[PDB]
Amino acid sequence: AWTTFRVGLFCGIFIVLNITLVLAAVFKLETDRSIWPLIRIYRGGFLLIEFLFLLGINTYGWRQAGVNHVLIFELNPRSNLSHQHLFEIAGFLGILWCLSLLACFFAPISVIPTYVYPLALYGFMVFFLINPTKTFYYKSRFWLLKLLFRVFTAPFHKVGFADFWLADQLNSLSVILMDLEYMICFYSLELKWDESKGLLPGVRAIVQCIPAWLRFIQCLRRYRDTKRAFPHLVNAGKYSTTFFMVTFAALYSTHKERGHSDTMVFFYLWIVFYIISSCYTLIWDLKMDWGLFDKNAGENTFLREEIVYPQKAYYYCAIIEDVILRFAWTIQISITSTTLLPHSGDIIATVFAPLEVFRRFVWNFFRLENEHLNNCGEFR
Amino acid sequence: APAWTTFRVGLFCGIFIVLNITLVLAAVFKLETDRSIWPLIRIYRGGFLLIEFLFLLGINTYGWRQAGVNHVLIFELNPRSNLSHQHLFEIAGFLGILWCLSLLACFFAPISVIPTYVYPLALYGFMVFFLINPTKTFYYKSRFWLLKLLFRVFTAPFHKVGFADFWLADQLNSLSVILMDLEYMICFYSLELKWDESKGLLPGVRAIVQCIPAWLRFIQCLRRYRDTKRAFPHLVNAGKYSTTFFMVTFAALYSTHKERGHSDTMVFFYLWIVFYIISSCYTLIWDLKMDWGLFDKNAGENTFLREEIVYPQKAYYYCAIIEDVILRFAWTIQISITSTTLLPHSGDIIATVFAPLEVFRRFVWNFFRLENEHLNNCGEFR
Ligand SMILES: CCCCCCCCCCCCCCCCCC(=O)OC[C@H](COP(=O)([O-])OCC[N+](C)(C)C)OC(=O)CCCCCCCCCCCCCCCCC
Ligand SMILES: CCCCCCCCCCCCCCCCCC(=O)OC[C@H](COP(=O)([O-])OCC[N+](C)(C)C)OC(=O)CCCCCCCCCCCCCCCCC
Ligand SMILES: CCCCCCCCCCCCCCCCCC(=O)OC[C@H](COP(=O)([O-])OCC[N+](C)(C)C)OC(=O)CCCCCCCCCCCCCCCCC
Ligand SMILES: CCCCCCCCCCCCCCCCCC(=O)OC[C@H](COP(=O)([O-])OCC[N+](C)(C)C)OC(=O)CCCCCCCCCCCCCCCCC
Repeated sequence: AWTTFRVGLFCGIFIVLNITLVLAAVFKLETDRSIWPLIRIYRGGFLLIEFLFLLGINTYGWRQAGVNHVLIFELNPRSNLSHQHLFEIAGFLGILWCLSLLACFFAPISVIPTYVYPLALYGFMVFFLINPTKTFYYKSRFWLLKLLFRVFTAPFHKVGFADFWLADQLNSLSVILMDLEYMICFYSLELKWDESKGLLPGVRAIVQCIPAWLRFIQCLRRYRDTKRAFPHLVNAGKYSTTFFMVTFAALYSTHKERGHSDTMVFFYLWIVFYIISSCYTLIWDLKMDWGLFDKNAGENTFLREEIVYPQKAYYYCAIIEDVILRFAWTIQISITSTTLLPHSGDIIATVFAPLEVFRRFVWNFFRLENEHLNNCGEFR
Repeated sequence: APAWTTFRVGLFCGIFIVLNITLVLAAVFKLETDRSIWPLIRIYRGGFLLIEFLFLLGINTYGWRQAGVNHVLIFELNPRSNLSHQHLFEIAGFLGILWCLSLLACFFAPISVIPTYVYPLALYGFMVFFLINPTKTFYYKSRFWLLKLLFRVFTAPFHKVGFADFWLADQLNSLSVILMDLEYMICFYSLELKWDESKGLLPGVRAIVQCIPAWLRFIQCLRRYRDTKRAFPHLVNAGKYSTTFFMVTFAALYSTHKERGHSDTMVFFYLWIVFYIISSCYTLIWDLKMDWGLFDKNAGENTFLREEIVYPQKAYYYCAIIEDVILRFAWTIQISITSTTLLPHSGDIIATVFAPLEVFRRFVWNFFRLENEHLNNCGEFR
């Protein structure tokens, strides 16, 4: 009863803080002040909060549909997180995010420099996750930290379902890692450390391939430990396509900045590998992840035989939104990896990144359902 | 325990909290030293006190339900659809959200064409319309029951006195200040203001109006004595309530004889202060001995208490006793100050500070009155 009350409290403190944020942005902002670094820094936090909210909705749908998402994840049958707790955590982090944004927008609050407010938020999140005091969701935080350890260094780690799931979720949430690297550079060699104005009126390729690299080496490991080349080397190639696409984007940008003559051939390679990568991940999503387009569909054409969710319109809406937002994700991870689009730049990424988490939230239902009804991942 | 009701209660509580923080941070920053905000607090105090009373009554319902004091057979309520404390929290949060929105609109004046004197009127109109909403929605049963109870309270001599009307008439004593503010509104919209300006403010009969709760309490226990012929509790109860009449009349006469020179102000001051002492002592001893039932014989381990308590800690009872003794004098001094013109130097500060404290004192008193009506028939009902 108190958890539901806290969910309601946070959902509404966050609402009024959002209204205040909109009013301050349309009123308090001093016209030309180069807001872009601020929104780029806070985009990671906003994406994390949205991902937590969408994952709460995911747990809600999983519980209603009758799936054993506490068994596939190998979670304990008791003392796991329901949708209420995820909503509460999301609301608390959103409250902190809004308070930090309002403090940044309101300089006359104190004489303390504004640029400390972002870290005080993000560091808090780390301090929230690094909580050895066994106070707040200690089992959940311990499980998450163990998963992060077994994911971020996972050549020498047998891959269970949770490892693969978080590794896949990293690709769609990689905007946070990109923004982290950008803010590290911004604090290193952009701001002056003297003026109290945080607005300030090829590594990128590696960092963006990092989630792809983790899932690549995790599927290579799965093949090594299983000997089934088809279900795993295919995914290895799927993320190799991401490697090639990011590499060709970087080469194209470098050669265009240098005025290199042969940059058009690099553009052609980039576009062909973009088509290849997008189609590859899309066909894997539809055919293997969700398990749709099964030849034994019958009356459930374009879907599979066994359907758990009530309405079939959800599946078709998801198919269309997937075939659109997967192209969106590929174009976004190609643009933000380099200086591909100087004009749009952060605008298209800021529009698409929130949608990549939505696409992954939608994909979570069907991946969990496909793995539940028939053990698609071979995790047994 | 419905999840959606608790979510809405938390939502309204959070909105109310953030709006109160914004009000505190705005009245300090977005106000002007040339303004006179007193006719604004003197208007919104009724709504704020009503919202606080609803919140405290939700807490009281929580306490009664978790303590075993079934306020469904000793409150004349149907034991099939009873307003839970969560619903009281929800209503209080909704009214508080409306209160904060109207207050913020008055502070900022978002619309230029709308002058800053309709927002309090809009808030109070919305509250009364919610109370008198003809259609069957938004706790229609509870609102109809409350309307009928208010009807039979304000016409107490013509109705048999049950417990519900007795209790509502008791609660009106500490809500009497609200009516006083209403009277001020009646003057403020008829004597002050220019009906076209948009600002706070440019740089009696209410003495009789701080009697209607006391009047209804005095007429009750006399309508009861008419049918029961039990003078022992009822006549002294009526005398206790008439101490209020004497105190208010003498405060008014002292104010009238002090505002102009008549050479007998000291006599009125002496008689008013002795009436103050006797009324405060009368009410205090009635609450401690008759209403709460404390200081009863066979105390045993529970010294100064009854032989059978309900609440887990006797520390609660002792704090209640001390709180009543140090707030029943504040209640009387607030009655003296508001009903007349005693201290123009401070004036409204004392009333606006003591009124929420008096509502809190009622909140405490409700815990033990129903307890002593369940472990007894205190009030002589059954
Ligand atoms: C290196 C840079 C950062 C990279 C990582 C960024 C954070 C990624 C974390 C997101 C995923 C968390 C939820 C996934 C699993 C939940 C699914 C589920 O149902 O599982 C139930 C689990 C727990 O289930 P449980 O509670 O029933 O436990 C199971 C029982 N045992 C343990 C006994 C088996 O849910 C969780 O683990 C969620 C709780 C944590 C949610 C996030 C809180 C902290 C948020 C801040 C993270 C750090 C931000 C850093 C930003 C930058 C800083 C510089
Ligand atoms: C009047 C509403 C007008 C439309 C508003 C639209 C606003 C935008 C869309 C919001 C959609 C909300 C969907 C929530 C999930 C469905 C509700 C649900 O689970 O109810 C059951 C639960 C109750 O659980 P329950 O007990 O019903 O559990 C189900 C079990 N059975 C079926 C057996 C009863 O409702 C709740 O009280 C919890 C969820 C309510 C919504 C919580 C929102 C929290 C937000 C915190 C901040 C988020 C920050 C990031 C947000 C994104 C960026 C802005
Ligand atoms: C950290 C606390 C102190 C700082 C915050 C101050 C908050 C206000 C002062 C304390 C409130 C008293 C305790 C909470 C209310 C009692 C109910 C409770 O705890 O029961 C547990 C209940 C659940 O109890 P339950 O019915 O499940 O019973 C538990 C026992 N079983 C399950 C076995 C039957 O939790 C809630 O859902 C509480 C929700 C309400 C919380 C209070 C805030 C409401 C605000 C509404 C607006 C008020 C407007 C007026 C403003 C103030 C006056 C000017
Ligand atoms: C001049 C204005 C005078 C105003 C005087 C004060 C008015 C407000 C009174 C509040 C107390 C009422 C609740 C008592 C509840 C105690 C018993 C209990 O717990 O039972 C639950 C009770 C009974 O609810 P129930 O649902 O159990 O109903 C009983 C069931 N039946 C009917 C089948 C028998 O709950 C209520 O009575 C709640 C009523 C709804 C909340 C109303 C809030 C106030 C609305 C505005 C008031 C007017 C504002 C001023 C207008 C001025 C205009 C100029």
